[PDB]
Amino acid sequence: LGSRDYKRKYEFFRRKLKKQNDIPNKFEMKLRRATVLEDSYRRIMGVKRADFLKARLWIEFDGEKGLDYGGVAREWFFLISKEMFNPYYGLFEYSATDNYTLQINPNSGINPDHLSYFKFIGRVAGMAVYHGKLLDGFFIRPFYKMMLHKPITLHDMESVDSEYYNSLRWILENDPTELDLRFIIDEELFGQTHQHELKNGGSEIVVTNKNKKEYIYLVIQWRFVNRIQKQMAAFKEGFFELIPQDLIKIFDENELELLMSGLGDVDVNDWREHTKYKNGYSANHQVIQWFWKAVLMMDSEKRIRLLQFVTGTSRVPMNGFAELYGSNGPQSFTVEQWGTPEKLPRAHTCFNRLDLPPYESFEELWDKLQMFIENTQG
Repeated sequence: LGSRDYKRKYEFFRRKLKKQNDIPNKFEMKLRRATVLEDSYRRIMGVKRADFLKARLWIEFDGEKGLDYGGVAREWFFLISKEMFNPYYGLFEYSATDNYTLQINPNSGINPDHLSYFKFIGRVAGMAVYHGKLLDGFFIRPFYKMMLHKPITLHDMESVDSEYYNSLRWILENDPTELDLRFIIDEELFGQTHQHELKNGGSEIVVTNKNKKEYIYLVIQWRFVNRIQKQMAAFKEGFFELIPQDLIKIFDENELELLMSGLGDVDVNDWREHTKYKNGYSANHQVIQWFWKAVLMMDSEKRIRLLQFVTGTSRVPMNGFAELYGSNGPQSFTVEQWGTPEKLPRAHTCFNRLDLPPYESFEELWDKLQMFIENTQG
């Protein structure tokens, strides 16, 4: 009973929600479909005080009247999602792993008003979660982490830059001494020569086992959180104008994606037949049987969470698991035999692959599996 429950977190969220003051009866917006994006923007960004946006949504597409408020609302959220999350506009780009999932584009600053647009996006997302509606957008895991104001760590780089991720993993596990590495970008490792110092005089100082974490931190800051800082802060600003920051920290990153993008169920047999196996794992192998038994018995949220750990997101592409993409090119969902039983299973999002040991019992496999889907670090 000391274990996390998503539905409980959700209803608690709801009860804590709807504590507010001086909200009018409704929020009026008249839009034309083709023009929706630029139509919504100046409307929503045009409010005197953000609280108005919390009122029941009254939306009318192209002057159409009388329709069910829920229908027109969810339709609008869908359309406007389709518009915002298109990389065409230059605001967002695709993750290293895998494809459809989005991360912010560091070059979004090309359009000088980009920050305003990010703030707008935050606002409408806030409306989506506030009114209990659904965003069709899906984001890189560190996005959700940054929303919760949580520390960004090496593994989080996995879905940002593959090269950076692998490089920094190697520099983590292996001793940098023999490579004469300094506190500056290394084109040998990172494939780009702009090379500039992370710390003053950095070129002269040598990275060691001692200076490891400092260097990694600086690199992570400069590559990701620094250039993305303004955009993300605008998003969080617009979003927190609706949903309280202290409030949502109830959720971890996965459950948060489940909050914004919603959670559906997942076709099991589909996922099963489209699953590929490695290192001598038959579908008839005992450990595999047990695995799918476990996946079958666990609820929706747990399955989706496992998906989030393996694929890198909660979204299964429409029309099956066969269309599943990862890293560079299309990759099915794969399970590989690795390591000894006392070790926990690991995951690789680039390959959409789950490595698990030959557990000798279904009980053991179960316990280890949930211990994997429930992330408690050590």
